[PDB]
Amino acid sequence: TVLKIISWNVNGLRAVHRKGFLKWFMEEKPDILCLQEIKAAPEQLPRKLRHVEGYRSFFTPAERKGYSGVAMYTKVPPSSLREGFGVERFDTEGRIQIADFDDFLLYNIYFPNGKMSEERLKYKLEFYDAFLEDVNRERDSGRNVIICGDFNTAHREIDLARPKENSNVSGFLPVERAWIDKFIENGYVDTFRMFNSDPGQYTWWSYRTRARERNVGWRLDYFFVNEEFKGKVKRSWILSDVMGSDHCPIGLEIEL
Ligand SMILES: [Mg+2]
Repeated sequence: TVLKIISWNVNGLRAVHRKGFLKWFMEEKPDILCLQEIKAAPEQLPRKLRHVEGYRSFFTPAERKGYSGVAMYTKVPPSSLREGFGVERFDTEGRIQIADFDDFLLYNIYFPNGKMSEERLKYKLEFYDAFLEDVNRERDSGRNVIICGDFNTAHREIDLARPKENSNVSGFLPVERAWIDKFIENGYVDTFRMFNSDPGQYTWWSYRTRARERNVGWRLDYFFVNEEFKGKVKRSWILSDVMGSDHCPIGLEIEL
C-alpha cells in the first residue's frame, strides 16, 4: 500500500483557489496534503472553500493577521497535532504543525525567511536550532519522522540557478547551507536527492523577471526522513508543472 504526501507553499490559500487549487487537488488525490502560507483566518473561511470531500483538515494560523499559517488535509486523521516546539517566539507565527500518525510524525513546517533583516536572519537560524532540538528529541525516543515544507534555503550550488550571485543573499548564505549540512549530518535524509541527482530541479521562482520561464529558481521545499525510515521511501519528486503559486508542490510516496 502506497501513501502519497504532497507539500506546497501556496502563497495564500485564497489566491491559489482563484488559480485552480481544488481542480488540482481533486485530480492528484494525495493521502495527505501539507500546505504552507495560508495567510487567512481559518474561522473566516467558508466551508465551500475549506472543506474537501474525503478529507479531514487542520489549520494552524499565526498570531499576526493574514501572515504565514499552515494547514493539513488528510484522508485518515492523526491521533492529534502539536503546533509548536515549546518556545513562545517560534510557536506564534503559524509555522509549525506536527501530526502524529501511527507510523510517523509528520512535521509540516514553514521555516522563516531571513532576507528582511539581520534580526529575522537570527530568528531563522534559531528557529532552525529549535526545530533540530525538537525532531532530535522525537527521533531519539524511537519515533520515525517525515519533515516537509519550505526551508527557505537552497542546500548546494546545484539547488539554485545563480549560486554565485546569491552567495550573500539569505537563502544561500554559508551559515544557512551549513545548517542543512548539520541537519543531514544529524541523521536526516534529503529524499529528493535519493532519486534525482540532476540540476535545474527547483521549487520556487520569483514572480518577477520571467524567472519561471527562464528556470531561474531555487529548491526551497524538501521532504526529509530520518535514516531508519528511508527504506520506506519509494518516490520523492517535484510537481514542477503545477501552477498557482510562486512555489510548486513536491511529492513523497512511502510504502508501510
Ligand atoms: Mg509567499
